[PDB]
Amino acid sequence: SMMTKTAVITGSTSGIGLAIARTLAKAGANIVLNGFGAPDEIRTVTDEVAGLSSGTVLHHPADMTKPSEIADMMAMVADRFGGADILVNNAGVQFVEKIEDFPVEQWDRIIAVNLSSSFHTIRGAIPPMKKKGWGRIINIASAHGLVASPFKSAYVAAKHGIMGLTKTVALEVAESGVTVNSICPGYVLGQPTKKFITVEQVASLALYLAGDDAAQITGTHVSMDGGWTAQ
Amino acid sequence: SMMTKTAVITGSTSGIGLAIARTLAKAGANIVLNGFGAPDEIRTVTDEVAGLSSGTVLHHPADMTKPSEIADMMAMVADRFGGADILVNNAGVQFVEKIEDFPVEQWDRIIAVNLSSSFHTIRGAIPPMKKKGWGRIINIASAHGLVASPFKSAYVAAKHGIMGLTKTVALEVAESGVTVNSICPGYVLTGQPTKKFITVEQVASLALYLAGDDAAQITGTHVSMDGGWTAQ
Amino acid sequence: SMMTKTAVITGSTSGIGLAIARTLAKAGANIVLNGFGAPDEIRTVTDEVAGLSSGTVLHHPADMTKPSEIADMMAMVADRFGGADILVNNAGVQFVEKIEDFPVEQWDRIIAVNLSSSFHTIRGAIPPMKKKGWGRIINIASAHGLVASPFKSAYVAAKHGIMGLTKTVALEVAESGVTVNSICPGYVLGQPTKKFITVEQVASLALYLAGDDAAQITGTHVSMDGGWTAQ
Amino acid sequence: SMMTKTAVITGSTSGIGLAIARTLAKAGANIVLNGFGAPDEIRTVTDEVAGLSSGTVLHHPADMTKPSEIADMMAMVADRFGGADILVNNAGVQFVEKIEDFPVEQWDRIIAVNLSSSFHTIRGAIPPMKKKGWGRIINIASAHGLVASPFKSAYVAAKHGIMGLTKTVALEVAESGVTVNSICPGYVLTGQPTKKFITVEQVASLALYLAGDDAAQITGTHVSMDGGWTAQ
Repeated sequence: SMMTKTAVITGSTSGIGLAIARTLAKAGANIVLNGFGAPDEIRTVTDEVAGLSSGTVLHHPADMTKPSEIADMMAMVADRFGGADILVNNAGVQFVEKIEDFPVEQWDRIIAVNLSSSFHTIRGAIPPMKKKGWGRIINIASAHGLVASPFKSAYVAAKHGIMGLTKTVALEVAESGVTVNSICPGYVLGQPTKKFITVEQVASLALYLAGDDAAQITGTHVSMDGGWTAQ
Repeated sequence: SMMTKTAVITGSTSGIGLAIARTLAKAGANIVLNGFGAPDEIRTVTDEVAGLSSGTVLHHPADMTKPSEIADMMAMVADRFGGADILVNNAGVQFVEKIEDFPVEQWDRIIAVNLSSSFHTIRGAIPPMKKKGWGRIINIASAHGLVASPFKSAYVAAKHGIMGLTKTVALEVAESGVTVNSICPGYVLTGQPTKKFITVEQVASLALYLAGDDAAQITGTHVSMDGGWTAQ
Repeated sequence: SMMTKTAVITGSTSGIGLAIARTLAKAGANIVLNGFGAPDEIRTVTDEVAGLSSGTVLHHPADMTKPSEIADMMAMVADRFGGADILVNNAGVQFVEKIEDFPVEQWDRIIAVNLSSSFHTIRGAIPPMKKKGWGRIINIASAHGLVASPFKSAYVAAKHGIMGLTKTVALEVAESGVTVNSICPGYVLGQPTKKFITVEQVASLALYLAGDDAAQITGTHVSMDGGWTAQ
Repeated sequence: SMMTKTAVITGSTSGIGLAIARTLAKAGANIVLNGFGAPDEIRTVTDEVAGLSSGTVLHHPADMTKPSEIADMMAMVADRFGGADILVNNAGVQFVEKIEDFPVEQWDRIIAVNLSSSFHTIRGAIPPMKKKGWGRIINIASAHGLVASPFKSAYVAAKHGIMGLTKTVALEVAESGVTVNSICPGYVLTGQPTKKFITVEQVASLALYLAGDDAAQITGTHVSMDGGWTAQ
């Protein structure tokens, strides 16, 4: 179980981030949701996760492109819960175009959400995790964090950077009970397995890396791509 | 829960393999132990594990250097249980010495146990798993499958070899409901920023996960458990 | 030789970038220099490289943090020389501090020079290279583009992203006679070799990847770290 | 210019190894050829290469499966030239078949030629290079040392094995003036976004570079020449 523990999951209003929220909720953790969503959808999902967690579930709308707003969520968490115990970064935007025609606006935007946000999100979560002497940081990347595909430059570039970000931080905090890891999924609903990875599966992996058994797994990436990177 | 499911585990009379044999046993799986040890020890361990599982637990003495013996153990499994559902390769030997003084004798032995044995082991397991449309192959390698170190040449070449084997076999069987992965532990209590020994229970918990149904989309990959070793 | 060919080398006023400029000059290519430097130093070095190249050597002061200024150099090159034939990215800044105390100003700055600049620099160089049906893009990264070290997060993150950037672009332009590659040096004046890599050595590698023999080497990284990453 | 320098090259009676033997020959190096081929062919090739080098060119028939024969060729080199300055492993065999139908016979053969032979080859070369304080070991592997493919299990495990061996030996000899690297070619004209065959001259140019003095700080690493293969 995950009682008293508090989890902050960016991009958790839909798909993977949401699937992760539901599992960590079933296990009794407090969940801070986040991300784009019509008011109707934000309340629906928020009340849905709430009805799973014995703890406190609540949503925060920090735009991952605004480092100031991200500090808000990171600060309100320190206040409300006394620091996040689990930090999973799932916020991610995309855009496909060949580099020589890739909007600079789109580049800066993709790097903000797919890379820099994890920075702002981690730099804020670390201190309380150090003090408490325990922590779990789990970045949701992608196969494109290990290998590339054409016309996805900004994307690919950010997942590779997230790799390096993970490796560094993990070293920095190795001796503090905190682990920093990455999950690289394939096509979630090139893949030898010929099947979509389901958000429920991806979530189970997150759940594992959060357990105390995965204390000695740090600074690494776990590929779940059905044999994608195996070639 | 692994009730009904059968697990073969090489080098499980001690250390990591044993921890994993125990974990799978508590889950209901039949276990086939394998490995070195005096007769007295072999039966002590075999009971130990049996005492946990409501299924059948027994030991096979196949020598990982003698592929025909591996072949027999694999044959016995197919007959007794209709083939292993889970297969974990943990058998491994070591020999430290700079390469120019490294005994050919020793290179040949390490390669046989650390690399070739998984070939012989997998070849006999793939058909049954294919027929049943489900399977789990978990090769216990090391962080040395990713990075190297001086004086462990045969050991390092073997682990890296297992890497390529894992990838390959995964691709071959990706559409048959079988997964094929590798666990890459660091210094285990039988270069680590974590400054803590990896426990055998820890490694076994990772094995238990990959055997589960959730881990069906994890295949042809490695998972380092080295407390940060490879991150640098 | 490299006659009529034009090379653009960011961060080429000192050290590695400069060493590369000197070799491509000895081989008769036009060289566009770039980077920080007192007027005295800019003229000294510019006249030094000039006196090596049978072609035209000239310096451009685009601040790698200003995507608009980078376009300038990329545009003036298309005008003056009809597109850069070789593009090596060597511009790089650094800052050491543990993540939870890492100035956001410093993060954004490091990503600008170490990562985003290569984007702006490449998106501008590609079209003329495609048209001409030949090209060589060589990103100077570092061992930290493959492995990590503590308190160098922004840095590490950028070199890993440069990895992914390289892999993508290389795929995009595979069939156009252009190759995109990365060089990852160790400590240039952890290393089993116990010796500093010299800028002259790093340069020789750049020179090779520029030859026609290295046409089939694309989307890859060449580690020159004296055994650093071998462990 | 490699005048005075001696190069041993396994599997150089054709293909990549031959291209590399030629390149080093034009540079002034003594060459020791090795590999399969009818008698008529062996001497034709040996002349061909000799005709380029002002140094001594000759061929040794060591069978890469018989380590004692490798040992003799290595011994003959130490006596004739006082040890190889450059050593490139290019000998390699293939066998395509899904693993459950993969002949043990064949697994053993591929592993011997593609992996173990470099062990035996390197062990006899390291001492002389150490004494002279300079050396170049260039293992010609493949893109399969990085990624896998179905039905090439022994081949893939062997290349990955060479990877780990290269890393290890590099670390062992890093301070002795010797470098140990790997070239990882793609489809060579004897999955590629470049849609062009890698030529043997191309691969040989990369070998020539790594042998040079400039490439002294490149060690324990791989260089893929696959036109993009591994980038995806």
